[PDB]
Amino acid sequence: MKRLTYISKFSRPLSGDEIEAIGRISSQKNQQANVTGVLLCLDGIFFQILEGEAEKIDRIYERILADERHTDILCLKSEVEVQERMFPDWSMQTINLDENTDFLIRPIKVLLQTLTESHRILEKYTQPSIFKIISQGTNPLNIRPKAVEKIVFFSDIVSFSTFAEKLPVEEVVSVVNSYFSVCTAIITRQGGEVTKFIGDCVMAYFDGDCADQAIQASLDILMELEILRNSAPEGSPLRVLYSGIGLAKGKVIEGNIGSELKRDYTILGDAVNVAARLEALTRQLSQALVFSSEVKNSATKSWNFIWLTDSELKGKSESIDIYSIDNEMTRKSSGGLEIARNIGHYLERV
Amino acid sequence: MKRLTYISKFSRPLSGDEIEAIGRISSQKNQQANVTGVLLCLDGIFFQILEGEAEKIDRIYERILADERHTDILCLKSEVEVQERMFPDWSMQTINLDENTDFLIRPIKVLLQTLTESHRILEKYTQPSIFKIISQGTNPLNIRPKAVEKIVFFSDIVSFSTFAEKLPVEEVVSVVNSYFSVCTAIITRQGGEVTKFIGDCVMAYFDGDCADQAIQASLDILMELEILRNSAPEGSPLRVLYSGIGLAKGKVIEGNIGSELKRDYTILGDAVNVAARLEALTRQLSQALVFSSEVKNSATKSWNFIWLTDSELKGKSESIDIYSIDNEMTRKSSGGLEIARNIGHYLERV
Ligand SMILES: Cc1cc2nc3c(=O)[nH]c(=O)nc-3n(C[C@H](O)[C@H](O)[C@H](O)COP(=O)(O)O)c2cc1C
Ligand SMILES: Cc1cc2nc3c(=O)[nH]c(=O)nc-3n(C[C@H](O)[C@H](O)[C@H](O)COP(=O)(O)O)c2cc1C
Repeated sequence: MKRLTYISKFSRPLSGDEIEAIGRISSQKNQQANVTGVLLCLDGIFFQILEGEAEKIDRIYERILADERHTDILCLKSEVEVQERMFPDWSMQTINLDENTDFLIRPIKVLLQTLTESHRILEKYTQPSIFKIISQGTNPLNIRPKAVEKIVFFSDIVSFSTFAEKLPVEEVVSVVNSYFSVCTAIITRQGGEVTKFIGDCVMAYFDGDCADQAIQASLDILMELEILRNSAPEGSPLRVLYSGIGLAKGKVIEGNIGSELKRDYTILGDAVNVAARLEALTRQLSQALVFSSEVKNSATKSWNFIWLTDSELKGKSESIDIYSIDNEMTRKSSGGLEIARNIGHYLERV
Repeated sequence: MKRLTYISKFSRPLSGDEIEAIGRISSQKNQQANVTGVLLCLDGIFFQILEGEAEKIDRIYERILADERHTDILCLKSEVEVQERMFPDWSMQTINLDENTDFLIRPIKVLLQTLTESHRILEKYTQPSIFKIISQGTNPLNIRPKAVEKIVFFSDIVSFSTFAEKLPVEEVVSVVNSYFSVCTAIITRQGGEVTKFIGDCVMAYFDGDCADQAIQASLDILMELEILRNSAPEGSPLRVLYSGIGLAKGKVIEGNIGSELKRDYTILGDAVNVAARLEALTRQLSQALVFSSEVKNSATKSWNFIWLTDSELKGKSESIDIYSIDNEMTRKSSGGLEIARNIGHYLERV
């Protein structure tokens, strides 16, 4: 059997009518599916444990995930090898702690709420991969390191130092966070993982057989930033927000890396350095998107590849053939590298 | 008034004798201090809320922090402007959920435990600064960005690519994590903050008037790594673990930086780039510790400074005078840069 524990937030205030309507329908449908567990609600927060056959649990959770009556749904625990139920006589008992006034309940209710609020804070500072791993039924702390082929993605804001020199601190942070949000949304949708931000740089990766998705993600980012630039208000710093992007491919180490008290689930390897070094060359090469021949050859779609140069850095003493893709979007984005050389006056005036 | 909520783990199994001994003494001392609240215990976990006058709360918490009967003590919430108690008739009521069997308690007990276990996982992936901010009574999500003078620290492992080429993946990760742990312990003790790991690199910062502590932290790291190298088993990769370090000083932006779902409380600015670029020069300059004249002049202690070079990168088109400190430890660590040029055979044989 499978047992799923999640928490969620009310999308909007819910009356007593609606709360017991949820319990009513949930209990009837879980009875049919031989699913048991408990649904708790407290100050506009839901907690639910559900247990039963994995296929039935997944289909129920799928409906729960689509229910517009709550949001911020976060699976805290997925157990996929359960052989004894924890709540057998209870298709879906519902408990409302708001209407509860019992003696020892008052301190436990406060603790539940404070734990949940603290957990919601830490979620905002936690890599998305950690919650994905948890939702697959794995404790991330017990993942052992492995060598894995990845496509590594590195991007940054062109002429970012001009933004920091010219704009108030709150506007600098607004620009960087807008950029990070654009990149993160598209990378994640294309099946990649944003693993680190450093300064105004994004580091991300894709499965090693997903060069096509990494390339498409990169082109979509350039496309989204074009929409952002040309839709921004007159005088907005967003009108001169341009990105450089570099991709590389290689065997890296994936796992928990860090100090005793603080680690990241992330990657380590030469392809990280290569992606960052390629991304740095975007200005010299006058191309917003650059990538290695290994990425080029790994792709299976008929992209309009253009050879740029044979270049070296390192280290390992081997030259690297560097490519881009030639289309209207990359030409426009590459012209943006030139525009961004002289945005100081424009930014001085926001 | 102040109200403090924390969680902790039993250091070792505790009997019923010891649990109520804690409640007994806690209630008597809190009665004296006019402190109220509740202490809960569940499967070897403590939860406590304490409220009263700030000075009395801090002294009680100080004793609690030193009590060897629990560990992993983590403050989840500090409220410093409380004007109404939450548990007035209760100097220190103790509730034991293990011995509890009530009806609606069983699901809430399970939820408490699952929330706590999940919270303990996220703690391991959370920057230390976030818990410090929380313990000072501030929600980190509501900190606005500010310009601040910092000393920025950047360090990495010399010839790290050789480690990755020669060692099994689990040993590579063991080495990097050992290094990260050494740096993080010393930086934190010296009043700095480790804010980011990237590859085998540590990025950290200190208050802008703390160049002396940043320099001392750097020298202590070199000292600790010497002890690590010369105490490691025969053939251990740790015997050839060397670091480079660079320090810079400048006005940076500090705040919440990232995407909508994932941010870091960290810094952004030119001094981050300068520290990393200086750290990269350690090999060319044959010096394990390098820093800018701005760091040198900001220090007030009579360090044995040595001028190394007048160098440029960027960007901003200004040359930077680069210094180190000349003592036995830096000379030994700098000779290690040379040794690390040719550790491939040594590492091939572990
Ligand atoms: C907090 C919450 C918990 C829910 N729990 C369950 C559940 O345990 N089982 C279930 O079948 N539906 C549950 N639902 C409702 C589903 O989202 C959905 O409304 C219903 O199952 C779909 O019924 P349908 O087959 O007509 O589409 C829950 C909804 C909410 C808001
Ligand atoms: C889980 C736990 C909770 C505690 N809570 C309190 C408390 O609320 N108030 C208190 O005075 N001591 C509390 N203590 C005990 C203190 O750590 C310490 O033993 C005692 O207060 C010191 O007494 P002293 O003045 O003789 O040094 C707690 C201990 C543990 C393990």
